[PDB]
Amino acid sequence: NFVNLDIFSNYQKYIDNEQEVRENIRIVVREIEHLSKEAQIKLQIIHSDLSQISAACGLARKQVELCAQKYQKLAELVPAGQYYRYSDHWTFITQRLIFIIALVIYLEAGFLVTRETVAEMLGLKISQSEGFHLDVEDYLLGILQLASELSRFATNSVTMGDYERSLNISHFIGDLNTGFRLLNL
Amino acid sequence: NFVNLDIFSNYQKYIDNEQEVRENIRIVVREIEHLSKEAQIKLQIIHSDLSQISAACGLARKQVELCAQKYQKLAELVPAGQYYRYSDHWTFITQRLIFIIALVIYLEAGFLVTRETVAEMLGLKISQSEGFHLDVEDYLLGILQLASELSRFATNSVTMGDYERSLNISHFIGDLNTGFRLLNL
Amino acid sequence: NFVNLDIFSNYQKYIDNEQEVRENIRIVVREIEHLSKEAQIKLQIIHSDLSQISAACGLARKQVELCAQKYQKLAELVPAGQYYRYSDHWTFITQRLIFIIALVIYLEAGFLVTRETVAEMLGLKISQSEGFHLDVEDYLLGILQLASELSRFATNSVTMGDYERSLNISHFIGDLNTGFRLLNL
Amino acid sequence: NFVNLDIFSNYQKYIDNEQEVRENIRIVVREIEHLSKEAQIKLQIIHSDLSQISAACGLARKQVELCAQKYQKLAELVPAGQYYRYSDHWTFITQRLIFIIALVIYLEAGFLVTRETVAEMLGLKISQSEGFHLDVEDYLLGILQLASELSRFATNSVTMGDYERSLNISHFIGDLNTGFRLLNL
Repeated sequence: NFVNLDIFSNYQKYIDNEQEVRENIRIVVREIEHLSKEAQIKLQIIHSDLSQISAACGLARKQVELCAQKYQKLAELVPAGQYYRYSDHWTFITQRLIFIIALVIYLEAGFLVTRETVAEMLGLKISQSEGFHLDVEDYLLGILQLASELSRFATNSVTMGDYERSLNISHFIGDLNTGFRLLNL
Repeated sequence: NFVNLDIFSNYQKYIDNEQEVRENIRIVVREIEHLSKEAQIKLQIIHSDLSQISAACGLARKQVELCAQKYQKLAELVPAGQYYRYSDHWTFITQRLIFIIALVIYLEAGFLVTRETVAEMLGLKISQSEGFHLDVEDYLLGILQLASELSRFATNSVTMGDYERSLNISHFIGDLNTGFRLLNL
Repeated sequence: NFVNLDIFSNYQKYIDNEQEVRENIRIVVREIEHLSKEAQIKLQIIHSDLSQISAACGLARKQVELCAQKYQKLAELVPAGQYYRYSDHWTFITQRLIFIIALVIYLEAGFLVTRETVAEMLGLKISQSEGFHLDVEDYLLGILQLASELSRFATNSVTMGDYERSLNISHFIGDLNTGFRLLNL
Repeated sequence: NFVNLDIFSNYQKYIDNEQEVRENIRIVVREIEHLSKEAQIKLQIIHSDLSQISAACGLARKQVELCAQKYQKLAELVPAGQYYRYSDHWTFITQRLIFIIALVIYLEAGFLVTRETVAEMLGLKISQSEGFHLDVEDYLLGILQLASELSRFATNSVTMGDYERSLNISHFIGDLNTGFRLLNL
């Protein structure tokens, strides 16, 4: 009737290390939260004060690459082919970034970003294989945010009386809406 | 060292009955789902085909009172002062109804309903005390839906080219948005 | 196309007050957590040190009535017939108390408590109607805890070598197990 | 103001395929549920009828390898180094199997299995790298189940009066309990 307390002790070695791996991830992603959060807090203004767009974009765009670096400590910190093991840690972060970027470009140049750009722009691989990549589901979900965010924008747009800009946003949203209908539930 | 299996058997009497009380609720609310669900499915059309509004409203408005009746079996089915004990069963239902009604009136007459109306309209008490009532949080949440639904409408509105109706919805949403800012997170 | 911002302002009056009602509940229940938590932390000892039972029971039993008082500020703080509206706040608390009490008595006198006792013991009404009551589902769930806790106890019992006490706990658990089989899933 | 509906159409190609990959997994794991579920349903008997253990073990042990095969369609069905991408599908299944196996051996030979065995026994790699592996967290969690299941067994044991077997289970549980204390919260 025996339990061998080596099977257990020998797992406290693995766990000890896993706690730590999972810790340095938690730590880097902690800054990337922090940075991104402030680009996001700034891009806030477009709802109350149209003039300010330009600068808010400028700032966002600064952060965005101030933290394409962080995605690089993080990058080397993830072992082997084990992205998906941890990917839970940088998914909400990576989504908010896609979203942010996507918003910027739309404000800036009035059209939808490509994954391949957001990729370059964060300094991330376009696919699985060549290294630490940007996951397609994330992209798609960042874009989802965008659409929701623009709806809020079109409505604020009207209350500040930029009636026609509102109408543009709405052409555009309805465009995503059909791009999305082209997919699923 | 004794457990008295009467304390237990005597609770199988209460449980037996509670299962049943909770069952006849579940059953009525099952239809009210069913009915409401179809008003909701019909009012769907306003996004693809503006002409149809009028009829969709007519139908909704039929259902709405086809099931102000159901809220009456349900009404007498709930004992004592125990609304809140079960209220979990008719909360998502009651919310969708507020929402529906609210949408109708806005389409119909272009303004925000009063709780006191939705109340009369479902045949429900305006407050706690005079009997089976319409809960304020529910109302507020039905209205929340509305706002979200109208945003979708303003955007579809533009793709069908009713540019100015779109702009109206947006004045209105922004109106709720300030009514809501007047409250909390 | 009008929203009347009185319908809204007039609800900030109700909400203001509800926040507050819900706040003084949150506050009392905050102590009852605190107290109970310490009886619970003490009754911990029975797993490592059998001698200590007696004192741990003594202490628990002190707390228990040090906070049959709190259930009395709380008591008068809840309006009308609106127990169930808030009952979500004191359910995990009230469960841990039933559990605690139940454990005490079993340790003390080796048998299962009656709801009617836990009731008197916390100074709570035996039913719905005569006032602030002890809810049957809670009781039953406190007892559930008990059974789970005793299983842990029987196993610790054996490692400290009180072989026969272990066997008693097991007669008793198996007794609840049939009391419970007498009910449902 | 343009959305390019190729970026979208080109993703309906990837999604189409992902739905399908994720589908053939869902399908195999559907049987492994089915099989395992029945070994589990049989090993049930040890609580009511001690004689039967031997046969229940025999049966379990049959299933176990009737579905070390399934873990082989599944095996080749998972691409590249993407275990963790899908691993969500076979985690509750793989846990119940570890648990089952672990129970069998304990019943059979009265001691705790090694991961390396459960591995061989399901025909799974001992680590990450040499191929489709058995994840350490899963193992540990299957064992957790075991302990919980044995507690139930020790208590049933006593009601059928095998007093001393009960005491053995309890030495053993308390053994795991210290193996586990040797780890974390």
